[PDB]
Amino acid sequence: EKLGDICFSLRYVPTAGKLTVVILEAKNLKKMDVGGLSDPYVKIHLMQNGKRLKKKKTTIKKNTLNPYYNESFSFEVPFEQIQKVQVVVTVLDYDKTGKNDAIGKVFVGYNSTGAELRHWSDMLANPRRPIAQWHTLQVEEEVDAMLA
Repeated sequence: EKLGDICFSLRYVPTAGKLTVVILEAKNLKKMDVGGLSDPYVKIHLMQNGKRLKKKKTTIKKNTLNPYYNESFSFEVPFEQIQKVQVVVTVLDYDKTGKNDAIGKVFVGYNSTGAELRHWSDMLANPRRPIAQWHTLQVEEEVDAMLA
């Protein structure tokens, strides 16, 4: 079972030092509780130098593998810092009791790779322009090793 895909936009405003992440949609999500309900939400972490700086999260959508969010989040990242930060995007399954299991995650920014690096580079190259892209979710074990 594939993990699924996440669509989000990035926008950077250098003068104000404002980084905006809009969580748009996820699709094809893996069903986490077999025979149960899939209730996805998205977490965003801002990191620098391997440290978690800020956490935000979306609302929870109920009983879907294809949630639509369209929820915007902004971070204060000055222009002398933006090239060294990471933005981690994780889709999780909400449960009222018990740890919420991650479906998968991706990150953009410093040390990112592939399409995530291209997305981030496009944001940096085009101040003030929102750039939306899809990304394939990856198992947390692998992304977390990159981020540690």
